[PDB]
Amino acid sequence: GALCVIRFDNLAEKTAEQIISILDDNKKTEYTRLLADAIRSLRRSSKLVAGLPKD
Repeated sequence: GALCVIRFDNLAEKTAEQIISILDDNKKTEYTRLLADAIRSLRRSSKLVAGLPKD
């Protein structure tokens, strides 16, 4: 099924549980889907963490 030539001679798990514990220690648990989407959007480059917004 291909062309041929024939010739003869862990770091994500603990950070995830940290963030889950932070969200469950407070009453902000409906913000989990949005956090997942925002981080998978941060996936693009590493220079987007220093430019996160403020209020």
